[PDB]
Amino acid sequence: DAEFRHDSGYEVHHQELVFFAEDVGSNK
Repeated sequence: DAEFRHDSGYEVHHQELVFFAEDVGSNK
């Protein structure tokens, strides 16, 4: 996401945290 599903159209908190988890590794 650029900026429309982060701070301009929420992020659901179902997918954003997934890629974020994958960013960390698997959110530890």
